Amino acid sequence: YSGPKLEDGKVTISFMKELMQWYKDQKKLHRKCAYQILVQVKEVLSKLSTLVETTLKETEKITVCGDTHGQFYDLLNIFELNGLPSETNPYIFNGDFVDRGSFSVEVILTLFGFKLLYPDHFHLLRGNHETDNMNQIYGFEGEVKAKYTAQMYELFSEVFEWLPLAQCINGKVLIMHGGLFSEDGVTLDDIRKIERNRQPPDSGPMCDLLWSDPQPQNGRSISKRGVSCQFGPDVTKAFLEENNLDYIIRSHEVKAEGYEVAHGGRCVTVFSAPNYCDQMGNKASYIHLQGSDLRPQFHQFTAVPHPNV
Ligand SMILES: O=C(O)[C@@H]1[C@H](C(=O)O)[C@H]2CC[C@@H]1O2
Ligand SMILES: [Mn+2]
Ligand SMILES: [Mn+2]
Repeated sequence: YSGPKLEDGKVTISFMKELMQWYKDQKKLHRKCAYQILVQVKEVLSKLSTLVETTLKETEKITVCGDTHGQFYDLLNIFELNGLPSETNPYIFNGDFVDRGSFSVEVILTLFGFKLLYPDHFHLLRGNHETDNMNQIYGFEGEVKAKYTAQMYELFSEVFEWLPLAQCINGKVLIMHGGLFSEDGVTLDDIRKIERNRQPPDSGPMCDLLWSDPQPQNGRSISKRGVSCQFGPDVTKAFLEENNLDYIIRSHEVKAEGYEVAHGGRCVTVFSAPNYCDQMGNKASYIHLQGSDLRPQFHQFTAVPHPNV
């Protein structure tokens, strides 16, 4: 085994560069190294609030990416286009790192490696795919068992339970994978108090955060997904006004251009898996925000070649 090795048990920037090249060339990280990343990132995540609150000073920026779906070569493309994560190049990946794509293991351990490397500047939010149910059906359980073992998969499942559910920047922008709620009156404080270290329930705020979608017309509809709801611009406007918020950013839906701005500016979708499942032909995008100007700046990109699996 001449693969990447942690230095004194810990992730370093040179380990992360070696790991990305290793994965680029389709090689597997040793199980003992994958195990150390998982137990260590579980500990880092378990100390976070369910709502991560982040302050961006006037001169600080952050990049927000949407779903990635084990599209590891597209993830490398993001880092090449936009730079490696660092203290001065922070990132938020807004759920759905795994399932669907064929390199879910490579995506998730690269993201976990950077969460360990820059814990205050690299943020992972839970999506509907970071759950047992989904993973058993849509490929991630299957991939982890093939490359490692069922026991490794059980450990991934436990780390995923500690992923925070939402992030608020400057008390003004709220980010979550799915969207807003099936009921009026939910506050930031209610989100903060969600006991999240579980599989989501079938209904309620934790479910909505991971599963809801915006709709154009006023009101709420029963979701065509079978879980949670669709919420109209009246919902978003009420929620933003009660919580003193400017807009929300969410992901969870494929968009031809890689993004959409709904609800008159108030509900942004960002989606980061270009040519999703090698079939959709969509562009992806990521968002820039800065402390002095939280209006979203969209950066479009397209799919890059990946090994034929
Ligand atoms: O997030 C979702 O549920 C949707 C799909 C999924 O994750 O199952 C995928 C395609 C568009 C969105 O991302
Ligand atoms: Mn989703
Ligand atoms: Mn998704």
